[PDB]
Amino acid sequence: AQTYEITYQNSFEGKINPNQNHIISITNSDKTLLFNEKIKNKKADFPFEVNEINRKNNEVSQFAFLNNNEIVKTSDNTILAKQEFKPTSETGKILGYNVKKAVTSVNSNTIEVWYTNDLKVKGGPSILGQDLGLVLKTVRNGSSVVEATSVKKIKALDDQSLFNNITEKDALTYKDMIWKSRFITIPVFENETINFSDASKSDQVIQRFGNGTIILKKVKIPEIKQGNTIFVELKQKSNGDAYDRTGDVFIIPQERAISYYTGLTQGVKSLPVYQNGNGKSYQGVALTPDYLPFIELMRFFTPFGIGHFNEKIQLKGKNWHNNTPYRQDITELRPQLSGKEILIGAFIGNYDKGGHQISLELSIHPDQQKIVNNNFVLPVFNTTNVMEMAGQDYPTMFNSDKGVEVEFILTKDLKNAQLRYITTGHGGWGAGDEFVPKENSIYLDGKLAHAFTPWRTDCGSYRLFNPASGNFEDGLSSSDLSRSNWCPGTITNPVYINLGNLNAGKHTIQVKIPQGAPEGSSQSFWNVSGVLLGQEHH
Repeated sequence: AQTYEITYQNSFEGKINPNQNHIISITNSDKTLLFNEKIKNKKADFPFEVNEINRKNNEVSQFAFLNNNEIVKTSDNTILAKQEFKPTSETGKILGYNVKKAVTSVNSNTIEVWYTNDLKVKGGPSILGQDLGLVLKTVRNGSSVVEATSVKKIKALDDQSLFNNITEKDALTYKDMIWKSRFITIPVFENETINFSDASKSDQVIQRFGNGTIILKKVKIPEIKQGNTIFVELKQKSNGDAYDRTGDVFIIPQERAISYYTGLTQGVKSLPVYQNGNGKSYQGVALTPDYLPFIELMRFFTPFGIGHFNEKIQLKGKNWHNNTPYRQDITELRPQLSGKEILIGAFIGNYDKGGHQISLELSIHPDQQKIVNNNFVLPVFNTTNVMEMAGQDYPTMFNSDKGVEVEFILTKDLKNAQLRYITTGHGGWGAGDEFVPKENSIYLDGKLAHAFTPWRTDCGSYRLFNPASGNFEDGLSSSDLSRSNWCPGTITNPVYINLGNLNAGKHTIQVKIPQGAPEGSSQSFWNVSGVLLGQEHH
């Protein structure tokens, strides 16, 4: 068995790549090995794959190198048989050897494969056409070319030096484990129930507040560098609660003397009282010289009892989904997260013993994006009462004209400042602010900065997420109705309001909303948060 070594070269419409990692195919009548220069000279960055074909039984074995210790593999002897090739009369020479063209289609792609049977060994730059013979050239869609440069004779196929802990996996797991190695994942919660119960108590790992309605954890986040992206994935499913609850994944900033955590532990008494002149008072809503309101990573809304009520509520031609996914890009929040031992939590406003069930993850990805370039993060206000079942009043402050006014002070100048603004209107009846548009007005240093009327008109698209949605006499379901900037089973996007450049010193910011009057004991209220972003100087 003469062992041969074939080096390949990648072209794209003529453009030969300069510093390309040449594909290499070592091969003989028994085995064949597919890899490349960097993998050969141990210069390859993890993760990286290597293929081997045993010609005695066409068993294609893929080996994935995840890190310095662990390798995983998956085998299959049915790959080469499943490759359908149409033959053609076209022939020629590549590096002296006689070749024959053959054609195939992989998912609407036309692949031409030029192979030689001269050396009575098989090989190629990819899995494609391995059974035909020794593939010296492949052409994908006419444009992408992978042609062989040289074909040398070598001593022996020896892959022992390449390996010296292999674990055999199935195909799906093999692909998955490679994927998970490309980025950083930060588990937070897994199948944790969010409740309303007297029996709901905290434990060594997780802290629970508001009768199980609030979940909380201390997690360590690595130093994440400028350029990388960040996401927050949350999966949700009902465990008894049939209702249309307002959820919120949040973060407590303990940068100053008081924090929202002080509120959770010692009660809402310890939080600063905000007063509007409207007669009521509110807790932990605004920033003070030595207090910061919590930051909302992702404000979301549960559908009407997904999962739990699927078998119970049966409507013709409606296959309910099993759970609700949510992820939001939170790259803008890098500075508060990076290299931090931050307190993450989850809230779902709830009055049920069974309640909901949650699975929360963060993910950091190695990008070099230069679109979101903010250096600074400052939580200014947050009216949403996560402590709904813990003393905190509902945000009914917009009743008055002053609304939410916040004096804050910047120590350094701030470029391309903007406000991360999340808004949702509430009041669950026809004349309530859940179903009535109201113009939100944001003022900066007294001048009107931005005014818009938040209103979503697409809630009907998420019907199959809401099995327990109340059906009305007019033919509509509750989950179909247009609302003040939220739908059941979906995230509400922050609006990024441009504030231009801000000088150091005192700055005031104000939010005014024409809040609707209460009907019975029912009140209209506005869950509203604001976070200041920008690029510091000096």
